[PDB]
Amino acid sequence: SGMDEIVKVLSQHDRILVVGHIMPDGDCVSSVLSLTLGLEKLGKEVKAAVDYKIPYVFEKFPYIDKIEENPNFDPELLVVVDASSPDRIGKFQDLLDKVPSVVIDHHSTNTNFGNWNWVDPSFAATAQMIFRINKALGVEYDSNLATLNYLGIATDTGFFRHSNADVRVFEDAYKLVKMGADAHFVAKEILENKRFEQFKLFAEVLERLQLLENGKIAYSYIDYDTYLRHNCTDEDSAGFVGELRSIRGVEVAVLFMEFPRGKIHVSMRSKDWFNVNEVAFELGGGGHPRAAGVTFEGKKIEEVIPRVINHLLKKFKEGVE
Amino acid sequence: SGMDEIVKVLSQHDRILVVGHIMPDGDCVSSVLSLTLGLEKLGKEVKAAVDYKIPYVFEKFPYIDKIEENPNFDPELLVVVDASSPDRIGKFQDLLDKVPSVVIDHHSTNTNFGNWNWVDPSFAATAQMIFRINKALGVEYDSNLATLNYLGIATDTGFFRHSNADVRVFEDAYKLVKMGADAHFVAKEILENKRFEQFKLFAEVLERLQLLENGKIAYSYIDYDTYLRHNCTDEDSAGFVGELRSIRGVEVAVLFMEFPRGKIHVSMRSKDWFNVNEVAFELGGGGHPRAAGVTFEGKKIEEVIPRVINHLLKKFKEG
Ligand SMILES: Nc1ncnc2c1ncn2[C@@H]1O[C@H](COP(=O)(O)O)[C@@H](O)[C@H]1O
Ligand SMILES: Nc1ncnc2c1ncn2[C@@H]1O[C@H](COP(=O)(O)O)[C@@H](O)[C@H]1O
Ligand SMILES: [Ca+2]
Ligand SMILES: [Mn+2]
Ligand SMILES: [Mn+2]
Ligand SMILES: [Mn+2]
Ligand SMILES: [Mn+2]
Ligand SMILES: [Mn+2]
Ligand SMILES: [Mn+2]
Repeated sequence: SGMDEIVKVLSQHDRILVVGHIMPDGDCVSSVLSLTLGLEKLGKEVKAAVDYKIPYVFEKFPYIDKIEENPNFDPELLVVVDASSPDRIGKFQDLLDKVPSVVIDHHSTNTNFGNWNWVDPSFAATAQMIFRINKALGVEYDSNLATLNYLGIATDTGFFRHSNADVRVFEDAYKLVKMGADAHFVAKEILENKRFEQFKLFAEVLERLQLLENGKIAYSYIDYDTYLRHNCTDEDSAGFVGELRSIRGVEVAVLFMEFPRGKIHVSMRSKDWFNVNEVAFELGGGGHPRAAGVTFEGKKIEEVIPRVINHLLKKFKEGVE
Repeated sequence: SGMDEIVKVLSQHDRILVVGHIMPDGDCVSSVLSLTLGLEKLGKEVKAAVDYKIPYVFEKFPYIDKIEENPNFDPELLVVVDASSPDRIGKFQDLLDKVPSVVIDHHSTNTNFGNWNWVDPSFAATAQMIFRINKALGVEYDSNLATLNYLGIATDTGFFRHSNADVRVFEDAYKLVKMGADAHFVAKEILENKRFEQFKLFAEVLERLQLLENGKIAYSYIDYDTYLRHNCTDEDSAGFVGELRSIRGVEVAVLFMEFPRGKIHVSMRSKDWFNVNEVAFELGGGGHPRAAGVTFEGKKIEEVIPRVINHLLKKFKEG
């Protein structure tokens, strides 16, 4: 239930599979690799897996190839990081009824689906929890491990810009940089790694932009054919919803993205007060008060936009009251 | 010359004018207001001034109205922050050699134009120097002052993305947030304040973009008439050169900007290794190894662009 019990369970087991969530982000990659590498330094037999393509922005990160898509492994323990429910880990959820499982996560809506669960939403990033676990295990950090652990703290705080960038976040980043974390390398690879094609794709996003409530709600969409027409992928749209929120006067931005055909992810970002986690949660997704998402499969975009935006607008009007 | 001597000079004077650089950035606003408010806590009478319009993105920051354009004041001491040469403070350079002056700056190209000069280019932001000065003066921070001092560290590091964001930068950021600096407020005011016209302007920047040296060099330009066509000013283009550097494979991005008519500001940003301060300095400007600029007036943009590109390509191939 707490960190101490997790540390004991990790110490008790040797053959460990560490799994992150599908559609992985920086915190998923950071948490998976930092924990995997920490456990390996203890002499454990460990593999790492995510049931999803690892985005190209991570390709130069040290040990990125340790994260597998199709591991061949007979683990004694499954460790699930940064994933709020079983569906979030893809095909590895079939191991949950077969292999003892640890959950380490910072989502308030975590269903506590492990045999042991350490869930604390006061952390901005699961990577902060892995940091503390590794230290409690006696893991010695080198600069590569510091860099990998810094990654998740940076990405989940929007590089120290989001409402979750509190004193403990800054303290953790300070400690990791002191230990050799390459903060410039992480920013360059995540933020300064844009294919030029992303600009034309985003212009198409701007052209489709709809505004509601005196400009406080902004939403747009990318259909799958538009991805292909622009030689782009959902890896190319990753920062777009944040760019929509950066428009003056916008309080909540919503981006609907169809990739691949028939799979529609909708990203929600809010600025000052509106809880998008409650909207996403009620729609079957989840996240955090200022950043949340839900994924639909087998539905048509003309049907997804009304359902999401109508529910969003309902809650948004209730919030203004 | 060092901080201790500067602190002693500041303590010896009770009527002080603090001045920042023209075309102010977050570090300028942060350093000017942080030092002004710190000195006021010692009971001194302090005015703050910049000979330029304060950008709209600062207008919700606490005490921003303390920065004046036309202060009426008879100071005993002039303190110039974050400014590498007299030209950089506009009309307040007329006070040099009339009011004893202190320079506090982090530019390697600083000409040492004060009576006392503490210049240390190892700092990512002048705001870090002001933070240390306020602590040495015995100032106690509240959350508004911490926010004001955090601002310059954040903007001069590109919100912790530039290569100057070292352990001391993160130590200072941590200590200021511990004292109540509102890191989220700062990021939203500076970065989430974009006019729609800003996106239309950037599209024409993209339409003019050129890549050189196999995609390692990116440059574009905005002429004055294009600002007017999109109902924009230099405030709207402020983050554009950073957006050009974020293109994959680009090592140096350069943006030529004519605003107002007949004034050309050339902005440079580099990623991994190219010393743009050398290029800008040799052209009459200055800055840092990864961020520098130069301003021309009375020159034609069609003659400025080829000459600057020519010099940049020469320096790029050297080292
Ligand atoms: N399909 C989903 N189910 C549950 N939570 C999600 C989902 N998609 C996104 N989230 C959460 O929302 C955050 C950001 O939203 P997004 O950018 O839309 O993925 C993530 O870091 C997750 O915590
Ligand atoms: N006219 C100028 N003279 C000297 N340095 C400049 C000038 N303009 C910009 N810089 C430097 O370039 C850096 C980036 O600002 P800019 O290139 O103006 O966006 C700043 O930190 C300044 O030190
Ligand atoms: Ca669900
Ligand atoms: Mn995640
Ligand atoms: Mn996370
Ligand atoms: Mn999350
Ligand atoms: Mn400055
Ligand atoms: Mn500065
Ligand atoms: Mn400067």
